[PDB]
Amino acid sequence: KFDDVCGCDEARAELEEIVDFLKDPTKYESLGGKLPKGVLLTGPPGTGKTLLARATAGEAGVDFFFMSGSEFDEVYVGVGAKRIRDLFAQARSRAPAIIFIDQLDAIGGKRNPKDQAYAKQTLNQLLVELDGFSQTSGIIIIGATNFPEALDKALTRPGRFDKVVNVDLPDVRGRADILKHHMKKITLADNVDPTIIARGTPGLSGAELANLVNQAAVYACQKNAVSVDMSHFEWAKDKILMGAERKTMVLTDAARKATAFHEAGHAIMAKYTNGATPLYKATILPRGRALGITFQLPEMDKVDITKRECQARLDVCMGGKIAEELIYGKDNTTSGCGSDLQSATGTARAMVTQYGMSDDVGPVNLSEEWESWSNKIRDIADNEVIELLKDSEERARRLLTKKNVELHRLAQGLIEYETLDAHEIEQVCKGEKLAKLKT
Amino acid sequence: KFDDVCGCDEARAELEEIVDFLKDPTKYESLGGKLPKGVLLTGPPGTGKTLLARATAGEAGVDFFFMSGSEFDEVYVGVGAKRIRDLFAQARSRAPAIIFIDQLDAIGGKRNPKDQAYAKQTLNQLLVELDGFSQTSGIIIIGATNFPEALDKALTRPGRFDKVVNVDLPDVRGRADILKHHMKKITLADNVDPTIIARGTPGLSGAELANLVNQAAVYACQKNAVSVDMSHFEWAKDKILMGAERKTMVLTDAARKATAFHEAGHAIMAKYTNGATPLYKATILPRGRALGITFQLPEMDKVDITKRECQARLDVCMGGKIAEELIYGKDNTTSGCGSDLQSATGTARAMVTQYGMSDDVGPVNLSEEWESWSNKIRDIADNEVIELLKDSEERARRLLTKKNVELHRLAQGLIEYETLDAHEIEQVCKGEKLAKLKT
Ligand SMILES: Nc1ncnc2c1ncn2[C@@H]1O[C@H](COP(=O)(O)OP(=O)(O)O)[C@@H](O)[C@H]1O
Ligand SMILES: [Zn+2]
Repeated sequence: KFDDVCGCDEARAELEEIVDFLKDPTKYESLGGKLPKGVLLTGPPGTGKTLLARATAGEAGVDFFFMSGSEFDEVYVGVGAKRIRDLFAQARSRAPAIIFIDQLDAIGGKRNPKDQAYAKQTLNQLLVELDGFSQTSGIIIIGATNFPEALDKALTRPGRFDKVVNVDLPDVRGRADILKHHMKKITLADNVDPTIIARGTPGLSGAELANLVNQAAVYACQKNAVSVDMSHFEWAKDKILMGAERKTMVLTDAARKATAFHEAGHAIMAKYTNGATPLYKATILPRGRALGITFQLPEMDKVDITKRECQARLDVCMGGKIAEELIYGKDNTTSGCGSDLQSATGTARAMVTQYGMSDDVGPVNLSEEWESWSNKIRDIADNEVIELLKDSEERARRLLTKKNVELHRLAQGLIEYETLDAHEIEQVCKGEKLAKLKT
Repeated sequence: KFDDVCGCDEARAELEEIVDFLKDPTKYESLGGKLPKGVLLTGPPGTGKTLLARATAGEAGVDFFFMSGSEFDEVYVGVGAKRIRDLFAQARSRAPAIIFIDQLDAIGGKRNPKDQAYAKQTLNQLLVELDGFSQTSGIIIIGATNFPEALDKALTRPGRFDKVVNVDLPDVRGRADILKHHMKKITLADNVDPTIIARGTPGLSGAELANLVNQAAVYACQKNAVSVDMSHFEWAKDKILMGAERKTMVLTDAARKATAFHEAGHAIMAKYTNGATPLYKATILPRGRALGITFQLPEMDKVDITKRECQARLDVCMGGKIAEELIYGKDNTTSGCGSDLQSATGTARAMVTQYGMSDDVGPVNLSEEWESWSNKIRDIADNEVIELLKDSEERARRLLTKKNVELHRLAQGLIEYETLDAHEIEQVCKGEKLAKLKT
């Protein structure tokens, strides 16, 4: 039923109206209303699509005729047409039913005539027998593929598959309810907040959330612990998101204090800056890819970005370079800070070449045809991007020149404890002992 | 049947002439006439061109052979031409047949001589099939294209495509006929004036009218209504014009307020400016693919806007950003105003280059061949595009400083009601009650 699927409500709604056709056809038939023969399920791969068709067919009283397309590439065909007419003939025997077809690209496709001959024979067997039934009091074919490009053109004609619905990647409460639905099978520990890790994986599927819960339950289960707390879930989250953990790295103390001032710079002026996304777990662990990460947890839309949040994240992307300038002098800035620079540059161009956030260019969209404009407007636009980043590093220079005490406290706090929460960062910046085993 | 194509009386008269030629040759072949070897239908998408072809074919008793131009994959070298040789090869075995080629402008384009080997093998095979060495008898080719000016000189030669029937977009007395025809298929309508919906929807085509009617019938089915009344036609009409409504997930007083100020800006600019098209509705709901939308709609159908209308468009597309800066200050202008600047950019740039509405540039067309022109002229042109947009936002600011009370009124009532047609806005702007229910 519609309880088993989690998230994806904008597809579930049109599925309950088409199922409102499905359990009572004669009402929609008596007035002259018509609805398409078969609907098309698209979207990213593996977002709970077969569970939408099984959920519709399961909550209604109907039969669910499942068949895959890729299984027609297992053998030479000509017989696949015969099992298709077996399938639709059996569907006309059991008149309240729906017919789900998985990976429709393998039935269709645009191929060489040596195999487009009989592949076209099974294909237009499907095309003929999509026409060999009256729509009245009949059956609705549901077809699903994640590649709308690979589908055959003649199969997508009016008189055939018409209404196209999208099954996309879920939002924050969608991932919260998917994560809860997979939490309903393992042994949890305490107040395990699903919404603190629901946001935290921005734009990822549902099956990978099953990998998150599954690998986290494995990792708790080999430690011979009691249950699965928050540490296991954020452990497997920080494995699937970035990468594994290097327990074999032997590194000096100058490097540890250098990256300590880098992460302390990002953490401080990510913390004290007007408008930023609030602070979260900062570390200096080499988590696979990077060496020291600051985490940040927002919960709004990106449409609610503004000029204050854009200048806020431009000030977040200068704390490392300005921290390493103000501590170690000028001629000792490293190169990894330059990686942070590219994120800054991206945001800066969106403040000039898409929005109206620059009073010297004018209100325009310079982004969709950049090559069309001449050189003078690109000089004014690129110049405004340059003074935007210079003003960002000037504000970062002063707000880290007047917060030096928290920079050293949070710095050697990251040297001694090497993992801090925002509550714990607040305890470090006040000069307070924080009741935790050091490392 | 020719009755099924309601609207397009004169073009249908033209094809009726050909069917009359087929049904008794001797009346027309008595002075030396012959069948036109080719007829080319022109007109925008979905105006009923294949409908006419199936009218002649299915009405005159000859085999109809469909083939689409946007179906030729062009992944390999040989197929495409092989499809044409097979298609014509099978059509000659059914001598009085008809061959319909849809979207010629996808395969038959300009034969640029500097195309290496394989771009124009299909077009050459087509040319040799239409008017080649061995003659064809009793075959009629009907080619439906949207851009007659894009086809090449060789394919539109008198001898391959004899006539050029123009099926243009329907007018009000035509739309009344289409609506009458498709409403006729419904068995039940209580009291509905087709000229109401016909005068209400300028610019729509035959297909959008057909699914207007069908969506109204289905919508009457869902609500378990007894009939098909005018409110249903209004729901389906607003659906097709403004976009499919989406169930309101969530909102806050802040987001809802800011949005109400945005569409309040577009709506006030739409009303009080001069030259703008009339106003239809303002909405605070998430309709279609946008957060609220103020839809304008002309009373009469115009072929081309003058300078005052387009300057009116430039002034209307600044109400969002200017309203949000008057209310929420400069530093809070969101990034949802990107589409406004995209559209306004398009309008101004088509004003300067194509339409020839600027004096320091001159009476010259710079749109096509944009690469060839030098950098001097591009500098002047882009200078006047940007100057024109800056001036537009100047006017929108200076007007929305004069309409604070109307702005806050319409925004507040728009919060309270979530939807408003132009009359209700006219009442709300003067502080009057609307006689309906809050929220
Ligand atoms: N003159 C007309 N009379 C009746 N229906 C029309 C007319 N023109 C377009 N339509 C409608 O448009 C829809 C699409 O028809 P089609 O022939 O596929 O469009 P096109 O030939 O422009 O691609 C049909 O449902 C048809 O009812
Ligand atoms: Zn807008």
